[PDB]
Amino acid sequence: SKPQPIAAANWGSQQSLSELIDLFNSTSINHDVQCVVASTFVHLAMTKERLSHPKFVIAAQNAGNADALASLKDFGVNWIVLGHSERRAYYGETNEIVADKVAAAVASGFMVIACIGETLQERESGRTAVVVLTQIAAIAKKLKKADWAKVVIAYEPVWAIGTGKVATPQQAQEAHALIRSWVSSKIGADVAGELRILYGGSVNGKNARTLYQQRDVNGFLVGGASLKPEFVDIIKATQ
Repeated sequence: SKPQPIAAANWGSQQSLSELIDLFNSTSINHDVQCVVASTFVHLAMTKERLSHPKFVIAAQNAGNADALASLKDFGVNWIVLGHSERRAYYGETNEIVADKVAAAVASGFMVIACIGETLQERESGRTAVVVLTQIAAIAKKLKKADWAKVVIAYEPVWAIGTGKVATPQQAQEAHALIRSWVSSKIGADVAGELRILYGGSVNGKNARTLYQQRDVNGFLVGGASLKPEFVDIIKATQ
């Protein structure tokens, strides 16, 4: 069966966010699911002061240095989201760097959402499987078996990010499927079966269910629509 799903909001005005948090807080969630609200640093005091929902957690984005990591810890932040797939694509950030990162946070005890995926160009040239595998491997290279307990994987192809071009459930299932097998084989079928692999890129409340019905999809990583109330529709889709 599927491990516990995750629905992450990947973060406007304080006002607007507050109305969201109000909305969230008021929501009834009748299932085991873990909600997360990733945001820039600056919004941490607030979200943390307002978010009340038992099923929700807060997390930061892209936290690096040993120091950052310490204060987040010392601020009550326990989760992180590393948007590698985008950094790689726009700025040419290496797979080596996100790996030291995961490694480092994992060691500090954070829960880590690592974002991986391919560019339009790789997608076209049939370079997907390679690119992706290569990304997960670099990561793998720095973790001990037990470290996987704190790791979440987010399949987020550059091309579906803020485009409105959402992978089909097929494409999604396929990459999710590909990542899982690599883990299974190279790490363990235990690790694998308990791994959460989330889909990210143009997810919406209209499209979410079908993506979730897919066998290797365990939830979503939500940008845009996580700023609308429709995000709730997406939380509910995780059943």
